Amino acid sequence: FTTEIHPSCVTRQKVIGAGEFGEVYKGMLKEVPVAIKTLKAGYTEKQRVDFLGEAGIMGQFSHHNIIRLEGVISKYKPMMIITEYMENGALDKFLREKDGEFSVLQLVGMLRGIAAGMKYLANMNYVHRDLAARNILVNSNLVCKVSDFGLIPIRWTAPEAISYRKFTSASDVWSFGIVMWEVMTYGERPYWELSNHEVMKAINDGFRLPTPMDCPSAIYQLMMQCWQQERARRPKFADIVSILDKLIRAPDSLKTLADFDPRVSIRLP
Ligand SMILES: Cc1cn(-c2cc(NC(=O)c3ccc(C)c(Nc4nc(-c5cccnc5)nc5c4cnn5C)c3)cc(C(F)(F)F)c2)cn1
Repeated sequence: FTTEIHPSCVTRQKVIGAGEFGEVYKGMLKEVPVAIKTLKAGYTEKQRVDFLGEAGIMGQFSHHNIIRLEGVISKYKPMMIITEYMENGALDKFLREKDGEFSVLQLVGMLRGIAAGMKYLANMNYVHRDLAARNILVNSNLVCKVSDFGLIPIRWTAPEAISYRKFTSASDVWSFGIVMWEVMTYGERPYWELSNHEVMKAINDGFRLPTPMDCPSAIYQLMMQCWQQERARRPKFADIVSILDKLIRAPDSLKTLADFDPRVSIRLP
């Protein structure tokens, strides 16, 4: 059902991270570069179910803005999940290393792509639960692909998911709003140094993240509506994609900027 790759076609080269019960590698597939997640000897029944379940769901997704599965090794050990390789890595680190290097139109384009991937997931009845810039990969065309590397992300999570574990595509919309703020700030840490409890207290008291610098008014308005306490009031991903698409296609719309609240005053004559 899911494309099975023979192990002789896979060459693991470099460790790039860790999995639930295995490592993640960069490698080559027979040669196309790939990323490879392994499940190592001793894995439990639950871990096998979760691993092959992940491969199965990934193999069903076919969208420009969702990481693409090349295939799986399930008939030999170690088992492996093999995806396309994204040369620019994770979005959060990418933007922190490229501060100021992109145009507003490029940044908004990345958000449209993320939103289109999320619309697809939500429509497929897949709730992500961990949407954050650390879980988005960037290719050499600046295309953002929603992914999930595994883990608690209080600062990205909607109030109802924190409070009573209600994870839905509307809590993913909240998280998307946070991602919008991450992108427009080049990977600033949401809420800066506030502790997790201080973040939750602030949200419940009605505070929201302030405008990024150089942020189109329309983009700030959209992120703010993703952060409505009442789940039913938030936009759906279809609404988000539509808005972002219309802003990009009429790019003068992005020239009107929201006011940035200075945290520091410098007086010169
Ligand atoms: C039932 C269910 C469904 N899912 C679920 C799981 C996934 N899984 C992944 O995204 C995934 C899995 C394996 C690999 C090999 C990769 N590829 C990469 N991984 C890493 C990497 C780095 C450090 C640590 N870990 C990984 N770096 C990479 C690549 C490619 N380039 N680079 C630089 C991604 C995705 C979604 C989705 F699409 F919905 F978001 C859902 C969970 N449970």
